[PDB]
Amino acid sequence: TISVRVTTMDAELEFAIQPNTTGKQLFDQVVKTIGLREVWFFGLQYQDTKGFSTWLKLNKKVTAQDVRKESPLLFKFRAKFYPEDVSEELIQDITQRLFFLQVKEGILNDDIYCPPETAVLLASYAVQSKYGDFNKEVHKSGYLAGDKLLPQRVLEQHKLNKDQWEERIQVWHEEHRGMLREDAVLEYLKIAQDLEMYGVNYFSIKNKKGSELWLGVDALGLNIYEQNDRLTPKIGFPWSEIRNISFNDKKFVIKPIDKKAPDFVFYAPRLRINKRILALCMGNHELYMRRRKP
Repeated sequence: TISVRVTTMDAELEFAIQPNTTGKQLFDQVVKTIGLREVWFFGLQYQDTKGFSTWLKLNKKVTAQDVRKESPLLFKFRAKFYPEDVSEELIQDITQRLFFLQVKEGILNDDIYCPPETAVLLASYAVQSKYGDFNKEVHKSGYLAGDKLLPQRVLEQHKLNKDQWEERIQVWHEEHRGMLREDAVLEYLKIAQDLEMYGVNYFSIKNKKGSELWLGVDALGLNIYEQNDRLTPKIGFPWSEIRNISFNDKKFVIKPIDKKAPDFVFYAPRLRINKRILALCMGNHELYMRRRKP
């Protein structure tokens, strides 16, 4: 058999399979263990040979696939597409604890811009759960010192020593008393889910006349951002307004809907991106559909 191990935002699964197993299968084996049951989001990431992080092929032999040769084998379990409205699409005490971690962890890296004011309300919630209600007896001083709760960026924008900040969080955690470590989260997401960068895979891209910038692919449609205004986009195209897309080596072709509107194409210097940009553009759009017409 094979010596494998599945990794989650919080959980560490281990496994074994004969040299046959495929993605799909494999996939399912974990999603089975973790009682998850809303899987049309998550997927499997792994370290290949070349040196990148990639998404397993459910429909192919993992062997066929070029996993970083070693042992045990190591795989990440990450939600691939995010939901348009968490509140109404997410349902398991687990599915949610599953995004939350991915999301949060991500913010704690400024991988998602987040303004100070709103930076706290989150952490105010990001703790509401971890410690449930506060305790002057349990949560004495230092209690939040062995934790991370704010994006370094925010820290350095204010002349507050670690505790000044902590001192300031305490206060809002207090206010969360009476909250079940469950809605603490939702409320946390319902908060985060509106940040600008939320659930948006990014890609750098080129036009006709050389200019460089960002492609916005996310469970809604697409967005083209200037080199710096990644927050607010400058052009957009929703999954309803696009009939087709694909690439030819380095070209990205997206067909609008009618016949009078030109043909949408841009330029990625790397292919794998296009291979992903597609993969992503698909799923997203596709997901977009069964939603509004099941």
